[PDB]
Amino acid sequence: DFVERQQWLAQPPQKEIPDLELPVGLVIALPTNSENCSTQAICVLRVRLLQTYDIESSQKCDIAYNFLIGGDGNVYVGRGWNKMGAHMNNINYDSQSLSFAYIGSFKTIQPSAKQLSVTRLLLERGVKLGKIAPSYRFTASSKLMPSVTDFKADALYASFANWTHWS
Ligand SMILES: *[C@@H]1O[C@H](CO)[C@@H](O)[C@H](O)[C@H]1NC(C)=O
Repeated sequence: DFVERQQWLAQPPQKEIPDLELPVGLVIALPTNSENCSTQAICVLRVRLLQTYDIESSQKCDIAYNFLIGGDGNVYVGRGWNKMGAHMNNINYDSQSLSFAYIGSFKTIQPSAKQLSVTRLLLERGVKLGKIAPSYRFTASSKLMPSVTDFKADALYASFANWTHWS
């Protein structure tokens, strides 16, 4: 199940956001670099903070990510399936991918069992809906942009290392 924008009380995007070419062959994991969360109520708060941060501080039109995965094993909708994320700050990457952002800092600490499980369910749901190509790669944002320090999670990316679609 998905906590939708209207369920976590998302601000509207400060401007219109371009649509994404579907289906997408690349799915990109990123750390949110905020505190993590165990329940839906605290996760709701986290997501609202990141939207506010992304708009006020980072100067994006909206929360950067397509989806956010909380430590409670829930999926929080940022821009969603059909809008273009701003995760890589690079039009070439962002126009050909989806971002799954993991609520937390994961240089050392691991994502929870639930964070990993729902990732699988989410990738599956995306293939069924025709948002993700069956031949997709799931990969690390630090691999795509090695000099960007905001993408280094490392303990997050190790958890996916031996998944089949992982690169
Ligand atoms: C969140 O991170 C803390 C470390 O600050 C850890 O002890 C805790 O178990 C984590 N909780 C979840 C659900 O990820």
